[PDB]
Amino acid sequence: SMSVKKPKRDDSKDLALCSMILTEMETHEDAWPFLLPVNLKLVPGYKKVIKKPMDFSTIREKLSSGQYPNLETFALDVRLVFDNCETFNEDDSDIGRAGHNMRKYFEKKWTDTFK
Repeated sequence: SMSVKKPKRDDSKDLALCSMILTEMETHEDAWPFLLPVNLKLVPGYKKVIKKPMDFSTIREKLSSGQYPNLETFALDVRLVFDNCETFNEDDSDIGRAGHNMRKYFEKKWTDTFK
């Protein structure tokens, strides 16, 4: 509260570390469905159904331009990518499997780097 603060957690490396994680996600072999924004002209249903599209290139641009205020807003956008993928894709599809694999991969790196 006013004039009463928990001890300062060092966040000075968060930007670099989120960039490293994102690089690892970009280079994963199962990243291909997620590298670029879904083409809203060419994929029926996407525009109406997925209210907040997100992809790794869009996260990279936000990261590089100071549009994440803290490491939690970064994780929210990464998870949005996978939540969108589960909304639109069957679990038993190449893309559906890719999204589960990538979510697992991300959540481990996240825990190991920050928790």
